[PDB]
Amino acid sequence: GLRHTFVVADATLPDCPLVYASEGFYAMTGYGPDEVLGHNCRFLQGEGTDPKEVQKIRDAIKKGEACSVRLLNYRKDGTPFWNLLTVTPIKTPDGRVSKFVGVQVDVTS
Ligand SMILES: Cc1cc2nc3c(=O)[nH]c(=O)nc-3n(C[C@H](O)[C@H](O)[C@H](O)COP(=O)(O)O)c2cc1C
Repeated sequence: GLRHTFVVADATLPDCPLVYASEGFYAMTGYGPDEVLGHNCRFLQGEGTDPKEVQKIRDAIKKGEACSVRLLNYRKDGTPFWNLLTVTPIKTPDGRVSKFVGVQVDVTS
């Protein structure tokens, strides 16, 4: 299988904080749950992250749509990796967005 990590963000809170992350997410990024849970995942961004790709995710989240972007991200120790990020909205039967799920793939290669 393709190596990847997975997270769940709560779309019922205004800033889409993370409520769950797979073990690989913590291992890959170097952050622990104490530093991650309850926070928006944007802490992974840094100097070289392309604001235009970030904008795409921001837009997809506001519209409740899925989106896939390639983003420069940084580990806790400050080292970079290329992240192919797919975000999927999870909707309740009334059509409202409850959760976003994110799949990260380290495509640094
Ligand atoms: C489920 C989910 C997973 C996300 N995963 C990442 C990620 O791995 N790396 C990243 O830079 N941003 C990720 N984001 C994007 C940020 O959390 C945030 O939505 C993005 O930076 C746009 O918002 P902002 O303009 O307010 O920062 C994720 C967002 C969601 C909802």
